[PDB]
Amino acid sequence: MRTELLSKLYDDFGIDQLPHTQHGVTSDRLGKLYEKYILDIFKDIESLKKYNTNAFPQEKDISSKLLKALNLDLDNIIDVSSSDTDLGRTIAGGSPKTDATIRFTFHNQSSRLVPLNIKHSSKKKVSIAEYDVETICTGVGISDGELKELIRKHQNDQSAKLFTPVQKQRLTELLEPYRERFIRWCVTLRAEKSEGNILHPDLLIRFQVIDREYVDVTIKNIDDYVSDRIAEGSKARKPGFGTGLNWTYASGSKAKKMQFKG
DNA sequence: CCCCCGGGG
DNA sequence: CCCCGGGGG
Ligand code: NA
Repeated sequence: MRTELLSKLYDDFGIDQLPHTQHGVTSDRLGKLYEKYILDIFKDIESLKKYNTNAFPQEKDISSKLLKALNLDLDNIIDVSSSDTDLGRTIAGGSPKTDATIRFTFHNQSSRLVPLNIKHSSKKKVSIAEYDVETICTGVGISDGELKELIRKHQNDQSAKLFTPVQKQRLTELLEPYRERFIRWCVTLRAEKSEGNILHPDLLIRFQVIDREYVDVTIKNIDDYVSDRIAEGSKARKPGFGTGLNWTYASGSKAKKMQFKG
């Protein structure tokens, strides 16, 4: 529903003035728009108290899902602020995956910083990142060997179409011990758990947007996202070689490079 | 040219 | 899963 707030944002971003054939600009605009949607809902304590009410059913659903993923009670929040994240630096694996942050201040003056990764998509799965095999292995803790080479084969072929049924089962088998680290590193750039560190997102916010309009939102903390992917990857088909991520290729550069959707 | 944000069938 | 595109820096 184009609520009062969303109606305002769609107007500020000139969405309705964009020809329908301008898909590229539309996607880019919608992306920035939905990041801003979160920033405004959590702009200040006044906004948060306002939106977490039955007077704004949609923003209440969004704000409640965010607090729920953090196991935080609205009544314990004394102050809130938010902002776009632009550090202008890179770390092991590239630019940090943090799109924005929300800081909550509690009664005893303590606070919690919540780095966020925000995306919009018409699908359940969307590109989360692209990396070279060596970068992944370095971040996940995989050394030279059969595992690294099978991953490299996937990168070079740009799919698993040339793997023999055996090789596919073999990759899945060797990756099993690294499943969690692989997933966590792919979406946060850190293999081990992180919390409140601006360089690594703590929550993954996914807005489902179809035909330019809001449909729903899903907000998961990293632990839950990993559990979900692990469960998905454990099924008979062993999606993503057990990782639950969809392995494919990045078309952006000359070099063979991997892309992961999740 | 590379990287990030996306999608079709 | 496999095959790909728009656009900014
Ligand atoms: Na941002």
